Amino acid sequence: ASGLVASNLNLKPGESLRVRGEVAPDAKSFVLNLGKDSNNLSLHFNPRFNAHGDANTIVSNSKDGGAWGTEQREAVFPFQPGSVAEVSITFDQANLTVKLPDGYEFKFPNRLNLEAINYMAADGDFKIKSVAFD
Amino acid sequence: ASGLVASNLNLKPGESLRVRGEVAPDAKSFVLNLGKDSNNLSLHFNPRFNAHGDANTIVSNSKDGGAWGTEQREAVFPFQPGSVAEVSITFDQANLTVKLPDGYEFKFPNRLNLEAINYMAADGDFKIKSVAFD
Ligand SMILES: OC[C@H]1O[C@@H](O[C@H]2[C@H](O)[C@@H](O)[C@H](O)O[C@@H]2CO)[C@H](O)[C@@H](O)[C@H]1O
Repeated sequence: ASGLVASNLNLKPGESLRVRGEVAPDAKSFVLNLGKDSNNLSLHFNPRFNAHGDANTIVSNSKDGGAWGTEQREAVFPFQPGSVAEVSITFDQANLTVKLPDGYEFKFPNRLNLEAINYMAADGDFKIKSVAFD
Repeated sequence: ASGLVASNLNLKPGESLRVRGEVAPDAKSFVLNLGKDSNNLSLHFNPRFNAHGDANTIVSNSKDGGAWGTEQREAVFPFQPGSVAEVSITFDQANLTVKLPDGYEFKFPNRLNLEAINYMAADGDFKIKSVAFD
């Protein structure tokens, strides 16, 4: 990926990942990917400030064998350009749980039926400051 | 080895990398590698409890183009199996500065003179719990 890439994570069901970073000042959006590898993603977390027709909307999706799944969009957008963003993601067998900066939480189905998350990657618009595992 | 592996870290001169991890309860030693890739390590940080003929000794080395350099041993050992340990690493063109769990810090020559440190890898005896950039 463009930003920080972490592998061999072996994040098991019930375990979580907390990521804090800085969103590019001139970023139309940023990405945090979680999955098995670059082509198999359980969660493509993509807050869009202004991209692909989306204005301030969180878009989430899966990627199987390189093929994008069906997108999911949220009703809140607790992110501000050129600022710090902290998200926590919990992996579980049925669903991944995402907790946002405003306290809002949502779930995304574990479509790939992964037994663990071994891959994480941020793009060029999200500069990671810290990553923690509980 | 089998621990967490990170790439595209983009650690720049003067920037601090804080790594906190769990030292395996049965560990005879553990490793934290930092550099460009598996064949080019600015720092092979290897605390040894009882391994390779050494006892409770911190051994550091570099690896350039695959070749191991001259090992450096520290005069203190603030580590123990089955416990959490945090180390901080910073660097300039001349040396890398490594700060240990108790506040003790030493310098290791920057033998590879990399523009930035982009790779990190822990072995099976050091379970990384957190990585932070300052
Ligand atoms: O699904 C994530 C994926 O979206 C791509 O953009 C989509 C867009 O979201 C959708 O509204 C449109 O119909 O198709 C586009 C092409 O897939 C992004 O380009 C890609 O980066 C991902 O973010």
